[PDB]
Amino acid sequence: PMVSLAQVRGALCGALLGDCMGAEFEGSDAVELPDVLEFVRLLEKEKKAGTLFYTDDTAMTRAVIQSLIAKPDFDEVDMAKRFAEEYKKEPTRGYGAGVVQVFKKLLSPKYSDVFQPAREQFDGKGSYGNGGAMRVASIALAYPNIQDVIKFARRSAQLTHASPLGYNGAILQALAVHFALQGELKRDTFLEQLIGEMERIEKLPFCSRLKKIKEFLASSNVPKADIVDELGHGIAALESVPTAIYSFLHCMESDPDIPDLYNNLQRTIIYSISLGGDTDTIATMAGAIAGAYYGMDQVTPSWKRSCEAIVETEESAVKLYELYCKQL
Ligand SMILES: CO[C@H]1O[C@H](COP(=O)(O)OP(=O)(O)OC[C@H]2O[C@@H](n3cnc4c(N)ncnc43)[C@H](O)[C@@H]2O)[C@@H](O)[C@H]1O
Ligand SMILES: [Mg+2]
Ligand SMILES: [Mg+2]
Repeated sequence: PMVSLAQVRGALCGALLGDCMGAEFEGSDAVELPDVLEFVRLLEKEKKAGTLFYTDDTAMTRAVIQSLIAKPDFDEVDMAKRFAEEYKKEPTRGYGAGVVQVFKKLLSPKYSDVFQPAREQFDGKGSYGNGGAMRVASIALAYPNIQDVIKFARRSAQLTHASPLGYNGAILQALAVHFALQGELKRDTFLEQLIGEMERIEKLPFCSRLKKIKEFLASSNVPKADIVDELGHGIAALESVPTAIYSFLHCMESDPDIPDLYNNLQRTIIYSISLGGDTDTIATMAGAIAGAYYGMDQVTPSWKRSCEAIVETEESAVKLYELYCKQL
């Protein structure tokens, strides 16, 4: 049962890789698997280290981590402060057009309720973007109890994403990492775990997305086009978090298009990015799930050395592991 440092480090490094590599194709509407496979080859031969920069996905991931270390019992005010101060420090990391206002509002003295800026988004409807899920992995790595994972995924997500679609997307991504983490579950048990939890929480949309995943996994050679059409590859959590989960699950086996000299974590990241659209966020999420599942053994030296801040990430993984051991 017990989660290893290799799993915590794997998840965080998987998350970093997915963001840094996915970022190179973000928003390019026609992205082809051939471009990704050529990208990876170039990457492996780069002489200089640290050439791939992380984006807001990692900036927000680090703020989550720093809040949990400072306030292990979960302090949404501390976390809110860290999101806003990181934005203020490095505003060009690639934040969504909507979420900038929450950070600007949190930095002002006008709000005492840290959830209120998020409540105000889109004419009071709140954001359904995937920004809550892109950064949420560390909750499942820090809190062994699945209920803490659910409630803290929601509250952390709700700092910016007040639509149920946003925060239920965050809960689902946290759950996927949570269940990926405990053992090496089989595809069917993992999905059964996920379908069961989301039924309770719903996020209805996400539940039926999980059903579509079951169907797809029961087929072979499903074209990208069917996955993009049915699961999505968009900015919305509904159109990215299930897609991240599918990429992970699919790449548990050989994909005929990806050379099988790439390991599962590499395949997952490669496959994820090939879906196009919001490539940095879908890959960071799929990479977190795969990293938690397969661990650091599949985070290869040549891949990880190419990301900005890999060392700080590895360090932060050690501190997350120590805080996971404190909760046991
Ligand atoms: C560079 O890629 C970055 O954006 C990705 C997402 O990040 P985010 O979710 O943190 O940001 P935001 O909360 O701003 O929602 C993002 C955008 O979704 C749209 N939108 C959402 N709900 C909406 C709603 N109810 N009505 C109308 N429009 C809505 C808006 O166009 C909004 O501007 C991530 O991959 C990140 O790095
Ligand atoms: Mg990004
Ligand atoms: Mg993005």
